[PDB]
Amino acid sequence: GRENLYFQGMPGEEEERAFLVAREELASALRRDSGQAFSLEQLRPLLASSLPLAARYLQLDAARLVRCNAHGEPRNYLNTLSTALNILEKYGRNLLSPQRPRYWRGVKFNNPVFRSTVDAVQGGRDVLRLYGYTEEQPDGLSFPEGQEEPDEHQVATVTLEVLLLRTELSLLLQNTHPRQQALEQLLE
Amino acid sequence: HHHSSGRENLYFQGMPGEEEERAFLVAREELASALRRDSGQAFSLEQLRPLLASSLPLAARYLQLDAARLVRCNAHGEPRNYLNTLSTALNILEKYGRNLLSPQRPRYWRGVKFNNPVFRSTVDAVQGGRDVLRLYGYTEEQPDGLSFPEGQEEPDEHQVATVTLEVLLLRTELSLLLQNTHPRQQALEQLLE
Amino acid sequence: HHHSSGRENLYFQGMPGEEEERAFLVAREELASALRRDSGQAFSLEQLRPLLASSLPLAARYLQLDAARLVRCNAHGEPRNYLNTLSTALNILEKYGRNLLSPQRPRYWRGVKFNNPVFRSTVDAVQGGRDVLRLYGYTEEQPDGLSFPEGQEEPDEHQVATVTLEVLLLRTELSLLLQNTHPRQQALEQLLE
Amino acid sequence: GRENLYFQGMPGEEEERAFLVAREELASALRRDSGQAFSLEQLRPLLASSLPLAARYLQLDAARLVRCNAHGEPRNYLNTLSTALNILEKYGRNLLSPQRPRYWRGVKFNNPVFRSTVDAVQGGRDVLRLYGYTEEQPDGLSFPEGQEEPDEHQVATVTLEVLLLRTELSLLLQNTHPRQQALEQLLE
Amino acid sequence: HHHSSGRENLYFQGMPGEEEERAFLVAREELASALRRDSGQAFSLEQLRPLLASSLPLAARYLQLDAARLVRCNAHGEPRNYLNTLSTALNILEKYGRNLLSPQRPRYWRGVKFNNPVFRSTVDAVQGGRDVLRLYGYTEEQPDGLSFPEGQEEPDEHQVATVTLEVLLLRTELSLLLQNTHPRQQALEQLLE
Amino acid sequence: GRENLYFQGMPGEEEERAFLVAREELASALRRDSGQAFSLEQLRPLLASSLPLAARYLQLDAARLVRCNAHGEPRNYLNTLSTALNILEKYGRNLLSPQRPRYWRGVKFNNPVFRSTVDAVQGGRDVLRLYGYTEEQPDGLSFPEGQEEPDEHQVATVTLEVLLLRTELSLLLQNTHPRQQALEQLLE
Amino acid sequence: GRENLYFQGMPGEEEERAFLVAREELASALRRDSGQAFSLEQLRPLLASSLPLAARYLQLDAARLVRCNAHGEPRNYLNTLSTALNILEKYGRNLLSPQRPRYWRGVKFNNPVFRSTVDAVQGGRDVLRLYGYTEEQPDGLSFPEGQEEPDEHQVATVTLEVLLLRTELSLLLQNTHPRQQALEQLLE
Amino acid sequence: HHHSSGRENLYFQGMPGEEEERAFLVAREELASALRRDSGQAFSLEQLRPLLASSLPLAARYLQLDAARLVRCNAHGEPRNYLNTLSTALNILEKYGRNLLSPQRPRYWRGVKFNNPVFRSTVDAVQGGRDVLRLYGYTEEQPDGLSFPEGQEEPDEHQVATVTLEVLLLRTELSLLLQNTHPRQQALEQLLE
Repeated sequence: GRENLYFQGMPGEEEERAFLVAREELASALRRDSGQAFSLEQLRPLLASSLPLAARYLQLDAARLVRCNAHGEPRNYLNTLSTALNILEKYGRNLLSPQRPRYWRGVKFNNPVFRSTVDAVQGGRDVLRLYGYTEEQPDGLSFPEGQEEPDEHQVATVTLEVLLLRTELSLLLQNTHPRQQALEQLLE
Repeated sequence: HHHSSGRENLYFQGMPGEEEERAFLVAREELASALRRDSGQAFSLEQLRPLLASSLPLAARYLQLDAARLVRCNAHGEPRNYLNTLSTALNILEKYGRNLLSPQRPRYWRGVKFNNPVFRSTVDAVQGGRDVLRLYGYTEEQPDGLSFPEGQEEPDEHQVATVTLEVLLLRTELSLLLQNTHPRQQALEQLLE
Repeated sequence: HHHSSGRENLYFQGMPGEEEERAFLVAREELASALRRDSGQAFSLEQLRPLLASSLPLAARYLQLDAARLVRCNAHGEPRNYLNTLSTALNILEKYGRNLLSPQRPRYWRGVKFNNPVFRSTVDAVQGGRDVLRLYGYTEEQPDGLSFPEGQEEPDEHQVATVTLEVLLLRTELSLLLQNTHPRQQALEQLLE
Repeated sequence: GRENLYFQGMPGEEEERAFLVAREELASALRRDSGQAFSLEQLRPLLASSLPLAARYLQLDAARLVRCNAHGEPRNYLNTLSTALNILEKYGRNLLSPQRPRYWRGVKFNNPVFRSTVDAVQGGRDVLRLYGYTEEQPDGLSFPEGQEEPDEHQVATVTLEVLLLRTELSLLLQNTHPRQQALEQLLE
Repeated sequence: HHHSSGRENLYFQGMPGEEEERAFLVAREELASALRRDSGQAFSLEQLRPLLASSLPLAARYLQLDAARLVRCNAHGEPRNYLNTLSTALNILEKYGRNLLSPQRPRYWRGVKFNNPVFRSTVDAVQGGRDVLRLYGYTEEQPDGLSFPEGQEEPDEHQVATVTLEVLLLRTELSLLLQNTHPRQQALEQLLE
Repeated sequence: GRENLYFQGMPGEEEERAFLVAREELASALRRDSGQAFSLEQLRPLLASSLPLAARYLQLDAARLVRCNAHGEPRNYLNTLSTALNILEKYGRNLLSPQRPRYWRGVKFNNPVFRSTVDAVQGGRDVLRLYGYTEEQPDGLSFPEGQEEPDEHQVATVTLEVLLLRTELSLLLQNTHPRQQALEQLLE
Repeated sequence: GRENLYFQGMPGEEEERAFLVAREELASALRRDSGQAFSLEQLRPLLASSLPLAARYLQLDAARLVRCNAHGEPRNYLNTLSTALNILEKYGRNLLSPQRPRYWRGVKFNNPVFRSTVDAVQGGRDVLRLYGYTEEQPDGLSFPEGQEEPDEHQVATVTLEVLLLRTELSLLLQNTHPRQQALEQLLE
Repeated sequence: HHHSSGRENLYFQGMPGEEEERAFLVAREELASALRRDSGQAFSLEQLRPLLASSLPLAARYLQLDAARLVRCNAHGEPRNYLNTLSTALNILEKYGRNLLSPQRPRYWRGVKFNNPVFRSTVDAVQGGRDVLRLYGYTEEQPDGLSFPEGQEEPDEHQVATVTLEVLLLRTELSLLLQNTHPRQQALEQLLE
């Protein structure tokens, strides 16, 4: 689309450029409209990529999220982990809203949605840290006092990766994922 | 493929053993936020009734507005009458609140004059009317009227939205009483003490 | 200077001794009407929770949809799993409903084919899935699939809105169960009988 | 406005033409947007008129509504009667909506809003009759079976007169009505 | 990656040796179509000037409206005056046209009464005023006024848009004359014969 | 409307308060939407006022505009003067636009619309001065270099008075003005 | 998207179903908004398909359009043929507009855009025939008198195929087409 | 009851003996302003043709863009071809301009890289392509590409709108040439010198 007019050519790395450009395109679309839904076809460059997990998820520790939460059958762990990711995706999008939630600056561990979704997976809390919720309280997790606003680029990057990971996990539950062994790439 | 988990609901602390209260407070913020998005936002009965029908104490429902005093001290004659007198005041007080949230505030938003004819006949017709203006930010009292502090450039959006919501809720309550359709059989008595 | 008295609330009969039920039914119509105004209308948790949190019997909450059967007969393994399996089906069933309310219906709206890959893996994955399609109007069964009667030019808007609302409510319920935030501690058990 | 370009001249009846034209203008504005609010200045030709009550309210039996419900002080009767009129105005506007209420065809006497507002005044039920709710049941009042739609001109006329009467009653409670003895014109 | 080739421009026949005329006629249809899309559409000077600045004969520019007669027969006194008198009439005649294109026509759109005070003082103040109404469809003459044929359910959209456009163009012309900014030095004379 | 909730009461000056409040209301409506049209009924408090010309036009020297340009019959002078006012009203409204004309800072005497409309009346140039075009060049008239923006309240006040004066002059041409001798009030 | 919920499964023909479903999806999107632009990623199922030309273009005689107009180098013929297709695409879209061009019923051979674009390629006229312009005049080509409206499904099918063919021809000029020898598939 | 007198037309100096030029310049500003209001604004043939059909010299029509050089220096082979090659470049150059007017600029708007694949194949395919980027503000040349000055926080809206308009006009011209519908019989030759 647009970002493609500005990203540097990458001779001999055409598949990686295509990835990097798409990522940036969708990051910008989230910043323009945080409530926006993306189609499978819009995500395709990011889903079909042969690139390794370490290079597709730059912020999000996807390896530790799946490996540390593969309890029982894939059908079990997968449902739990995508319920957490769904909630996490909302935390990210909400931070890019033109009118953020009044109490956007803090998440509380005792919060009823949080306690049973995000906090049901190891690595969940870390993801909020990636959004900017970097300060520890006994009560929960918060943005630094002096930070007046979210880093919208950081938020969009993480939000995109969260939604991407969830999408991947959904196509596996469907038995519909492009990469033939995408679970084995994530689990080992 | 999304979970049903609200929006403000994600940030408000848990309140174990107080789930109806928490649900009320979260619904309350969403309506306050909606007024901040659009100062002219109208709310339907179905959006307000779940807030009004909760069994909570009055002190739990009305955090800024002193609803007890507004009802009790103006309970002159029959409810058929003073509820209308009060509704009229509350109605005008809501406009004062919404106007402060408007993208283009009234030129003269900084002050309210006691000899203003609408104010005189509606809001100043009831005890507590001035206090509500105070809650919006009209805290500096001249003999001429009430005004915002000279130094303060803007109203406090959150505070104003809050007070405006509560003004609106209570007027809804009085209005349901007038229609004998308030969901709580004892709603008036609770307001009188 | 208006009274707070709803809209559909003005036409529904009184129900003395059944005020919570009546309030639920009125809130239910408004959401159904909203889907008819806009087939893509999203509803917030605060709009749906007051419908879900009522103590009413299941037969009082679900007038068209057979929610008991949908939950009970597909309760295979652990709720963590079959609630997701059911949610996935309900989600797709909601799209079928909304699509029938769309100002431009899918070209092929008149029929659903059993070998359709989305249908096969989602809706046909659960008992009761076909019955729901039947409720939308897909009442004529070929061996190929289900379809609307040849003679019938349009879907029944009210019926479709109704069923789509209920499909949506139940999926909200399952979703609140998955999040351990359903307002009723016994909500699952009620659905299982 | 617009209707003024079409209404016939009325030599020697300039004040009555002005009334008739305004009425029609506002009737049309209700038909275009049934949820629309009118300002005191928009209603002025209809409020300031010296014309007699019989000629300002053509459908609405305003005389019988005020005279039959003047219980106690004006402050009392006036509040009750304007609460009824407020509800009646909603019944009218709702019938001119682009998506009418599902059960628009019938009003039920046991309806909780109806029972304590409209049915609190003698003449209340008649007003619904003027909207088209002409068929009697023990249960309530209904549009004839064969009538597929409201008469939008009849509905707008009555809706306007209802709102006009209520507005008048409001300016008296305010002690703000243009005609010096508008209550005496209505009560005798 | 699209070619710049207009829209109505794709359907109008070629006119070799008459390219400026054809371009005028195509621009004319687009503005007529725009009035049909939105009866309140305002047009800027830049949209109208290219139509007015063409060297075409008057009979080539005004296909329905008899602009010659409107200017010539009402040329009483000085242009400073009668151009205003004419503009006032044309202005009202444009409202009559636009109103017939409105999604909700004036209740009384079917007839115009000669004793109507606006009509009397504006449109009936000039020769040709009635003829223009005739062009819109008010073809049946009573002694009371002019009206559409009883049988005819709707105005002719295309005809009305056409006439309304021309009424508008000419009033633009008179207005440019009043401002000494008409692009043609001889524009008045052309209208007088 | 809204401004009425804030303007001070004026015991014994009810007709002047009504004027002052309406003026302010319409000034604000111009600032919200500079392209907005006003109805005769919206202008009525400002047209029907018995208040003297000196108190109805506070910025605009209406006396000098009409008296100095009454050439020939009223029909003549009136048409010329309302053509000037129409153009002047555009200069005012344009300054309250959310995207002002690129060259809003300067008006040029040789400008073709200006030369034959505004500059056809004595007092025309002064009106632009009232909008903020206070600096003299041989070429035209300009806003001071250091002034980054129009005084939107000054602009709205003058714009309103311009439109009001033009409206008055239009109702006289119509023989339709509320005050029986409004021309004599303006001309002497 | 939506149409995918209704199209019949096609065991052993997954690549053809994917094509057929996408086609129908985009046909519907054209019918909803005839002025709408499609992205390369939206067209991908239709561009990347290994399916034969005869099965990708069902109405549009793509074979005869390219083979009969390969004059000179590909760079030449390709530019000419995509200029024709661009114009043809407008004729199709215009027929699906909510307010069709006034003279939509007829195309004239002497029309200046037509004469030098569409009529510059053999097969051009046939494409209009596919839109419904089936009746021959010496003057041009027209819809049958009795046909009150376009067949919006026929129009959308042809419009889509036109835009698809043009898109293909554009990616060849770019040297960017997915199929390695897409010109050889079209030319022989 | 308004006069037809434009908007930008009220501020531009008079130009006696140069009325067609002045009218062109005023129409030009309005389209530039329209791009500033909405960076995605599409313009119809009828809005652009009156600018293109004027007899003015090329130096009078193209104030920023060096249209002569763009056409002349890339006139390789036949117009059927190089006009397409040029149109493709101009098309991409217009996106670069509009993107700088967007309410949310591309994250990487500050720089254009010469090895960028779209740039390489389209804009860098023609002499003058880089100069146009320079006109938008990409004035600092690295070996990597072109970029805005580090210090400059925003593009120059007016300049960018101007250049983008001209890029658009010329591409319209080339497009009319390709369709043999340019209003001036000699339009190509004028561009070649």
